[PDB]
Amino acid sequence: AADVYVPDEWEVAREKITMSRELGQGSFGMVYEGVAKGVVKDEPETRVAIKTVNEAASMRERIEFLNEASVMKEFNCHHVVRLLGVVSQGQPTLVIMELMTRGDLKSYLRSLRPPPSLSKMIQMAGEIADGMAYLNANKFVHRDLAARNCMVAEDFTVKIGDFGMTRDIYETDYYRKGLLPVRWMSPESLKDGVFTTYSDVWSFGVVLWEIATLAEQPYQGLSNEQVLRFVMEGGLLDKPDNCPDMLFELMRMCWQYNPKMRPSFLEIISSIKEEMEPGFREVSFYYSEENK
Ligand SMILES: N#Cc1ccc2[nH]cc(CCCCN3CCC(NC(=O)c4cccc5c(C#N)c[nH]c45)CC3)c2c1
Ligand SMILES: N#Cc1ccc2[nH]cc(CCCCN3CCC(NC(=O)c4cccc5c(C#N)c[nH]c45)CC3)c2c1
Repeated sequence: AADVYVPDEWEVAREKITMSRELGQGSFGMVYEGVAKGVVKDEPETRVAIKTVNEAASMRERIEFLNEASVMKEFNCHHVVRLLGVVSQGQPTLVIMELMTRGDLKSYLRSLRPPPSLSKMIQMAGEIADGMAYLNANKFVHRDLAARNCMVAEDFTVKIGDFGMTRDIYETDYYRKGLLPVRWMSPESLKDGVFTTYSDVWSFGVVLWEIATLAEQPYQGLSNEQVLRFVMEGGLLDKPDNCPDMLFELMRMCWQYNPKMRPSFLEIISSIKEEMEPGFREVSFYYSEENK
């Protein structure tokens, strides 16, 4: 399982993939926009994102890259970016993904700085929580939930997804005392380095705070070590200027010191479902037959 990737029904002929332009450096190599033939039912061609493994990468790194794709083969959720294919024969190694035309949510929020309505903010919150509920139900703990690791579609739908954020402009969101997203981590994760569904919920509260501040750096002014201490000693982020009270109260629930006191993602959605737009009932994990 380690050491080898076996090409399968996800393998795409490299001749069916064309790359048009760069999207940015991912954690294993450059990511491109392009077009893939035959990857979506009833579409002769589909616009896609294309992750690559850099030429200088090691044998082991190629496998890690491929195992990350392998884990997503199981998933099919409206609120999680979809795997579409793999090219593991010859070079370069490629992974083909659903294209999110408006990019990552951190960048998007920052672009709005010289404001999104409460209804808009709630829609984003529910979409993110729904994708996370789906993943957690399928025994997937994310470990790096953050606005930079959510993506925005042409119609503004937010989905869980990323190309690896440790090596580009948000590299300073990680601390290497392995790389740890310390400003997004629960007190218990900061202490013992274990991640759980409960710590994903902590991180979700930070994502709400990002939405409410147009992606300020959490704990701005504190160094990484000062953040570790602050959070482990029971400190919290301040209520953002002009923040709707209902959003801050949700943050506070996510930031219970005791992980067992926090809501689950399903409980979070239950608390805001009345404010979700028409359509959510039809596409969500929460309302689906799978949620049981
Ligand atoms: N290919 C592909 C592909 C296709 C469709 C997709 N839709 C959504 C995603 C991204 C899902 C999130 C995956 N990421 C979650 C954090 C993981 N982090 C680690 O695996 C990890 C590795 C080493 C040390 C630590 C650590 C510590 N200390 C905490 N996490 C890690 C990296 C992958 C996605 C990816
Ligand atoms: N920062 C920021 C920011 C900036 C601009 C934004 N505009 C909208 C949002 C909120 C995110 C929610 C996006 N939503 C837009 C309508 C979509 N709904 C539909 O697309 C739809 C809903 C119901 C039936 C059908 C249908 C049928 N049959 C075809 N489409 C639909 C669902 C996602 C938003 C957030």
